[PDB]
Amino acid sequence: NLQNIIYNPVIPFVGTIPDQLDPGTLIVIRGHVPSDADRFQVDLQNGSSMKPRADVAFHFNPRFKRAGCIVCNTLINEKWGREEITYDTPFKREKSFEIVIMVLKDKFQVAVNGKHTLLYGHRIGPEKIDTLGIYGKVNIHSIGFSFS
Ligand SMILES: OC[C@H]1O[C@@H](O[C@H]2[C@H](O)[C@@H](O)[C@H](O)O[C@@H]2CO)[C@H](O)[C@@H](O)[C@H]1O
Repeated sequence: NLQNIIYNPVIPFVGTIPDQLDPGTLIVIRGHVPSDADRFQVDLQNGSSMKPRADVAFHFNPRFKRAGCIVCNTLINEKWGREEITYDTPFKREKSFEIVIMVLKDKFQVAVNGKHTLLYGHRIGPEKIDTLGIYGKVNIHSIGFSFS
């Protein structure tokens, strides 16, 4: 029902993904936003190079300034594509969360706490994702996977 569970990873976290992100796969991330968070991001990456920065197939970036939002994008050759902004964000400072990223054939479907949050169409074949990055101001209790 969940495997390869990592507990209380230090952030910034970079970790190799166990198996392939095929349709049906779930990535489950449970955590808590620190009272002073400005933003954090979950990146599904092709590799872990820092300079040059590895490509990010799916950058999921809750931001907490202003009214707060979530920005989703794809980084290729150190350049960002078209941003998809979601203004209805379930993330709050000092509040805990469960993020479920479901890999569908055509898109990612993201729900927080069991409620649908956003969709993001595949720009890179998800089969090429091999690394999970979590950066910014966030406390992660656990990361887990349920493949296929
Ligand atoms: O697109 C993801 C990418 O955004 C960068 O910041 C953008 C910002 O999202 C945009 O709304 C503002 O108007 O311009 C900035 C120019 O890049 C981030 O710096 C980056 O971390 C990613 O989150």
